[PDB]
Order: sequence, then C-alpha cells, then structure tokens
Amino acid sequence: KIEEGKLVIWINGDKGYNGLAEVGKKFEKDTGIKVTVEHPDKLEEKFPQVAATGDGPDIIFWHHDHFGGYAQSGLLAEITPDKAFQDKLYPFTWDAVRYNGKLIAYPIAVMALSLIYNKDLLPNPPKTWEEIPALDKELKAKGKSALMFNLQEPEFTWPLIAADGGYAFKYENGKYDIKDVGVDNAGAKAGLTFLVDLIKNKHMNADTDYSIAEAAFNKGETAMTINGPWAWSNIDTSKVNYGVTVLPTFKGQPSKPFVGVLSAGINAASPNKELAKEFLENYLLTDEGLEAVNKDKPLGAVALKSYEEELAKDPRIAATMENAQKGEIMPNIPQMSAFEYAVRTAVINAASGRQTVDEALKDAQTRITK
Ligand code: NI
Ligand code: NI
Repeated sequence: KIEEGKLVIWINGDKGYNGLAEVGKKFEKDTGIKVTVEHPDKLEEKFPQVAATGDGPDIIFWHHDHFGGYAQSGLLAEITPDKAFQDKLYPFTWDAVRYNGKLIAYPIAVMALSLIYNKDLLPNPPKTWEEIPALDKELKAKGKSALMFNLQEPEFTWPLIAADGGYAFKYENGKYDIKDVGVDNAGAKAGLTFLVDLIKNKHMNADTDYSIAEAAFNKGETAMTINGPWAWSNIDTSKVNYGVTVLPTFKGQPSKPFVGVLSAGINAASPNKELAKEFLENYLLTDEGLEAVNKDKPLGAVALKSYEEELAKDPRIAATMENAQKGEIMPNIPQMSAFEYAVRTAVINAASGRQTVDEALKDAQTRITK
C-alpha cells in the first residue's frame, strides 16, 4: 500500500526531475514533508500495474493521452482545483485532463509541432502550404530543397491532413463520439492529396524519416522541417541559424497538429491526496516552480498562463503555443491507437502508389470505426 507521511513522484527520465526535486525542497521546508522523485524505466507501463494493487507513487507525470486508460480503471483521483486555480491555466489544457466529465490530472506542459526554417536560406518562411512547390523549384536550382520532415508517422503528417476538415473523433460536451470519425471526409482527402502530390512532383520523398529530415536540416541542405521542442538542442549545436514559427495554412485554414499535455496525476490509492494537491498547485504550478523544472530540462510551452507569458519572449515557445491552440488535443480514448495505425498505413499506401488517396482513407476510416 502507499505510505502516508511523504510524497513519492514518478516522472520520465527525460524530464527535469532534478528540478522537481528542488521544488520538493521548498515544499519540505514549509510542511516538513519530504518529496522523493523517481524515474522508473517503462513508467507508463509500470504505473498501471502497481496502481492496480493499491501501490505506486502518490503522483505520476506523463503526457495526458495515457491518463484516459488510467482513469477508466480508477487509478486516478479526481482533482479538486477551485475556479480561481483553473483560470490560471489555459482552457484547452483542462480538456486534456478530462475523462468521463471529471478532472483527473493537472496540466503541466504543452507540446506541439512547429515549422522550423533556416534563416540564411529562407529569411521569410512561407505562410501557406500551397506556395511550397514553387519555393522548392527555386531552391533546388541552388542545390537545396524547400522542405524535409518525417513522413512515416501520423503525428507529423496529420497537421496538413486535418487542416481542411479531417479529424480523429468528434468531440462534443467533453466526450469523443467513437462512431463519428473524420478520416475519409472531403477535408482529409484534400490534405492527403496535397501531401501525395508533393511526393509525386518530387518536392518530397516518401521514404523520408525522422533521422533523415533532421540531418538534412541540421546540415543546411533543406530550408525547412517540421518538429517539436525536443529537437531544438540538436539544431543549436549544428550552428544553423534557425527560427521556429506557425505551421503553414492549407486552403487558408490552420495546420492542426495534435497537442500533447504533460500532466500530473494523483494516485487514487494515495493517503496523501492533500499533500499532492498542495505541492502541485502551490509549489510546482507557480512561476518559481516551473522555472526550476524548466531550467533543469526545458518544458517547452507551459499550461500556466503567468509563466507561459514569460517563456513566450522566446519566439520558439510562442510558436509552439500558437500551433497548439490551433491544433487538436490528442484524444485520450483507447480507439486512438486504431486511428494511428490505420492512418499510418493510409499515408504510406497513398504515398507509395499502392492505393489512391480516396481508397486509402476509405479503408482507414472503415478500419477505425470497426
Ligand atoms: Ni531512471
Ligand atoms: Ni504515449
């Protein structure tokens, strides 16, 4: 069972856990309670296993989409932030931690893809997807290319596909309608066709993956790429002069990237729910708290309005939030895995020539709503 009298926190090893610990030291000073921060391997898989037996950490940190399954099994406590506290965070982040109408976690950070460009090759990045073909025809003339990004995963290609109307699951009144899927509608078809045409016209290659795109951009071979905050440090070392900005529009509409929200959940079995709330709300979710975590390992954009406004002085972070507000929160239902596999296959088949855009999307649609 979970020990009372202390707080045990689990967070991924790729996060600023040393920073969380510093926030833990300030909490300990005022309450006399010690905070332990651990980062187990395969945390997302271990938590549900131990929490099921009434054990595990008092607090679990992980992107939100995984919390829907946890809440389904009753592994998370409903949090109780009052109106005042809720207004301190961006409205859309609360939607990311909602399941069956209940708030089951505290939003911490906001992740989303942005357009990254080489300022030396492209002082003024394109505002639309449509102008990319001609831009590439200009650059290839100089031995360069306009754009290169990972085409293997839906995470990177769905922003364009969704722009004109595609969607995973219809969301209304805080709930996804698993039978209302927007994969083979007119909008998704327009987006995927534009993507496939880029490949057919030799502006992109169907085989381009993460490593390839990153290397090409970091070597100054391509004017643009699409990636998240996790990729910035590698570009910093490459010395390429770059900027991060809003994703291009399609047919005048916003590219919609999926939005991931680093969230903090409270174990339903924890006898320390009062200590966890206090720590999360009044120590971590403060300018001083997020700053501590962010200085250890960058969080990217954050859900706390006050601190986000400060972090947004960095255009890269402002861009991240802008794309996030224009995107769609990653659904936290189990059917999302079906969408990801189905759409991953559809894009690969259309990009290769195995299937036409219309047939590829029709198959995925039917596969998802099965
Ligand atoms: Ni570890
Ligand atoms: Ni995940």
